[PDB]
Amino acid sequence: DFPGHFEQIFQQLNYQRLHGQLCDCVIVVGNRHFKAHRSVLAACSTHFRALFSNMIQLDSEVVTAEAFAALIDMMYTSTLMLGESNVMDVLLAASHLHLNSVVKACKHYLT
Amino acid sequence: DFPGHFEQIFQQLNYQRLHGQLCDCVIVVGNRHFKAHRSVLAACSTHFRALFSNMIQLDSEVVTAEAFAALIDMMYTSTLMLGESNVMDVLLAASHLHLNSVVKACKHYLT
Amino acid sequence: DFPGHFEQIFQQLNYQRLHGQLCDCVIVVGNRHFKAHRSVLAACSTHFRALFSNMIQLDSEVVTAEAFAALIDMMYTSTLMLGESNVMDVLLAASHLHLNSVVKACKHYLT
Amino acid sequence: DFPGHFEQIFQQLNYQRLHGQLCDCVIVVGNRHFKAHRSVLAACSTHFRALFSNMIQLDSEVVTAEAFAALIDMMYTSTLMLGESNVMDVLLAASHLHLNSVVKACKHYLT
Repeated sequence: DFPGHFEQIFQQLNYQRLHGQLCDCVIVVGNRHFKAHRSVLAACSTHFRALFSNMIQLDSEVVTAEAFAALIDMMYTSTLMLGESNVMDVLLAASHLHLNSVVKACKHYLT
Repeated sequence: DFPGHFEQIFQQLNYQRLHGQLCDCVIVVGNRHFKAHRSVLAACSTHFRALFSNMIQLDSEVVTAEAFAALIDMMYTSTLMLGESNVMDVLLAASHLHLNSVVKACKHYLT
Repeated sequence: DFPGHFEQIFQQLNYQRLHGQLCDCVIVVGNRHFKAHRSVLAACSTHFRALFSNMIQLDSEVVTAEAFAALIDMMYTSTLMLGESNVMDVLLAASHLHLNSVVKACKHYLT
Repeated sequence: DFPGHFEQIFQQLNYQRLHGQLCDCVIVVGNRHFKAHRSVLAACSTHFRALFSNMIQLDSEVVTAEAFAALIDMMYTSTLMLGESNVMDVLLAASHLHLNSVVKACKHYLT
């Protein structure tokens, strides 16, 4: 086994996302556009996987731009931090996108 | 202009659902099976529409059987009454299923 | 209550009907094929409920293609315009299909 | 922190790799075609990042089909096991693709 392999892969994927490198899709929330790779977005979110199987619009009231950005960062880094976004918005956005690990953790801390 | 036409249609669809008539799909939550029409579930929510486009297995932890039963009753009757359930579970299930009008109503009353 | 919910659902169903999405039956009138959902046709009238208890052929003399198109549009829109059809044709088609609200309106305006 | 998140993501990536879903490239080794995600091959290798800056032709004289299959399985599983190939074949293929963790493991065991 190669511990650390996946972390390096995700670090490179985060670089690519930040610089738009090899990104094959764009998600639009409100007036913000987020770059993403279909293979990761679909692998993490069942809903996105169903949608893919180039621009995807999300409801701007259910999923806010700040909660979305935080969820994407978590998606590629395993670290979820907010700022300009609260717990209720990240919880509902995670539910909307079927990010079950996030939904379970948020439910745990909210209760 | 034929007011009430949609009410009679939904009443008949609900009858069919209760008796398992003309039902082309089943949703399984935990160990409980809910019969449903593919076109109604797809019309009610973007997620079901995308998934359909016979048996669908839902995560029983995120969407409980009671919340699902309440949401399907609402979908076929327009009224969402609770029982063996509460606001937090009906809201989380509505979010999971993209029942945006339910999510908005629940956020309104929860806050 | 959720006013506008049913109108949005029917608008989406009409979209599907026009594009042939998630349609489980075809009605043939004369030399034209009209795609439709079994659950909606059955809900609108007991004639189809009995018939459905893939393709249904209607008599071309009793129900003309224009009257059928007008009524099928009504079924998903609540608006029934004669278009190229005569009132006698929409009357007879409505009677054959037991669309009693249409039959009543036609009788009202036969003079 | 969400332990196990990356493992589930890679499990889904490997599933779709085997089924060829949502994949944007094919690597050809000898006369065998291996479907892959450009974002993952590039993330794991500087060489692929340069190459992608649809179909990639590898030199069958150095990168054999067996070594390639083993290395792609490693990339999508974290566990590298020999198949029909021997250690030298895997080392040479890892070197060609700059999969440094494999090159180091191979040198360790060869020494």
